[PDB]
Amino acid sequence: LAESVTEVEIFGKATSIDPNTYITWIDKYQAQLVVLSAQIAWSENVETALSSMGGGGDAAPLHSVLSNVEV
Repeated sequence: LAESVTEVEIFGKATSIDPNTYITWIDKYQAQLVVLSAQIAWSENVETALSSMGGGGDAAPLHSVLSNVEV
């Protein structure tokens, strides 16, 4: 889990994910592990976006998280 989250944190904080590296990462770790890593990365990204959105809707990175999820 530690190694997989270390990889998916790199994956999430990027755009236009390369299919080859994503497929290799999926193959590397178990299904339970890959799902848990995805959930952990999403939770941390949403938490840091909310923390950075303390002032309000100004400079909202939640749209960036949604775009990452869409990609």
